[PDB]
Amino acid sequence: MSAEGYQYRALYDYKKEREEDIDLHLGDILTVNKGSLVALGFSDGQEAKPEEIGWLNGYNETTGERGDFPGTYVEYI
Amino acid sequence: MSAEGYQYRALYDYKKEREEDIDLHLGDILTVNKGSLVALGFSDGQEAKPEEIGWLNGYNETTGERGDFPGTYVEYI
Amino acid sequence: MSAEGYQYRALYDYKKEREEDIDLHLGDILTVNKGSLVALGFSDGQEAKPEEIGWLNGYNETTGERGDFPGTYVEYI
Amino acid sequence: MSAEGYQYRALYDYKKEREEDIDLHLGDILTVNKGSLVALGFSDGQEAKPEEIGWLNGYNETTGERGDFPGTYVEYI
Amino acid sequence: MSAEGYQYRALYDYKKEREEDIDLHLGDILTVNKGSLVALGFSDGQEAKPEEIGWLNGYNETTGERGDFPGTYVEYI
Amino acid sequence: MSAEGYQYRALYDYKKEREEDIDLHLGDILTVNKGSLVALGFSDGQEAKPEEIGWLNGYNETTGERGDFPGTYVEYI
Amino acid sequence: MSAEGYQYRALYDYKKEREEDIDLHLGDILTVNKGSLVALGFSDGQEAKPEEIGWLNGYNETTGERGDFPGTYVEYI
Repeated sequence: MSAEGYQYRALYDYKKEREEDIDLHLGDILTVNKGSLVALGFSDGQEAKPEEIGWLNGYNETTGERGDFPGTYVEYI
Repeated sequence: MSAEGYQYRALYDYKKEREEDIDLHLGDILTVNKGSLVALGFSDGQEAKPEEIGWLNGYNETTGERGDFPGTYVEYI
Repeated sequence: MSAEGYQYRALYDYKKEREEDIDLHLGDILTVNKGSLVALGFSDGQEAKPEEIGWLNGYNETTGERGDFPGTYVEYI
Repeated sequence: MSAEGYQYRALYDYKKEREEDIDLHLGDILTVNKGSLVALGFSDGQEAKPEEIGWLNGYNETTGERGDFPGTYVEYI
Repeated sequence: MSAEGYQYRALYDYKKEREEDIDLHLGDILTVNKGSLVALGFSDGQEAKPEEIGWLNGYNETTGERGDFPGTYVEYI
Repeated sequence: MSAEGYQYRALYDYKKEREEDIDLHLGDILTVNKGSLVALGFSDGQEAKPEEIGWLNGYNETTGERGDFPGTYVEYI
Repeated sequence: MSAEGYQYRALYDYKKEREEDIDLHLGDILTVNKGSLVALGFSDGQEAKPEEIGWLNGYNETTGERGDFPGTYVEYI
């Protein structure tokens, strides 16, 4: 198993578990705004994205790309 | 197994589990705005995307690309 | 198994599981706006996309591309 | 198995599971606007797309492309 | 006299001159290409625009806009 | 006289001159390419714009905009 | 006379001169390429713009903007 490169997160997972009778309770979320609000530039104001998912066993991206996003791929063979 | 490159998330998952009788309760989400709001530039105001999914076992993208997005692919063979 | 490149998420999934009698309760989502709102530029106001899906076992894109999006593919063989 | 390239999500899924007697309850979504609203530019106001799907086992795109979208394919053989 | 703003070239010219018996000789321009040439992407090859003007006393634009050019004007009064 | 702002070139010219019997000789320009040339991406090859002007007393733009050029003006009054 | 701001070149010119019988000789320019050339990315190859002007007394821009150029103006009054 090999990895190289600049900024990478390479988890090599090997887990074997028996997990029984778990009760887990999170709680709720409240965001309140009262009053006059002015937001300027790369500001936000009150950015508030509610994402409620149950049973993540795969892959999830919630990707907010806000701005100016260039990308150049260059390969010589 | 090999990986290289600039900013990558290469998880190599191997998990074998038995998971029984789990009760899990999240809770709710409330966002409130009272008052006069002015948003300018790459600001947001109150951006609030509700995504409720149950049983993610595959792949999910919620991708908000807001702005100016160039992309150039260049390959020499 | 090989991977290279600039910003990639290469998950190599291998999972073998037995999962029984799970009760899971999420909760609800409320977004409220009271008052005069002015949104300018790449702002949003209150962007609020409700996506309720059950049993994601495959692929999902909710892709909001808002703005100016060029793309150039160039390949020499 | 090989992958290269600029910004890619290459999941190589291999999952073998037995999944029984799951009860899962999401909850509902409410978005409220009271008051005078002015939206300008690449703003939104209250963009609110309700997508309720059950049993995603394949592929799904909800793609909102709002703006100016050029694309050039160039290939030399 | 007032100026503000992001990237501006505000010349405030005040010149009072007496200019006599000037002899000025520029010379010529030659561009030669020999050989096989392949140009790809936002490349050029040999872009070679000959502009010969005499006695510029006003305004001149030779503007080569090659590509993808969006522009949005937004004004609230 | 006032100036502010981000990246500006504000020349405030006041010049009063007597300029007599000047002989000035520039010389010529030759660009030669021999051989096989391949240009890829935002490359150029041999970009070679010949601009010969005599007696610039006003304004001149030779503007090569090659690529992807968005612009957003946003003003609240 | 006032100036402020981030990166500015504010020349406040006041010049009063008598300039007589000047002989000035520049010389010529030759660029030669022999051989196989490959240029990739934001490379150039041999970019070679010949600009021969005589008697610049005003303003001149030779502006090569090659790439991805966003600009956002935002002003609240």
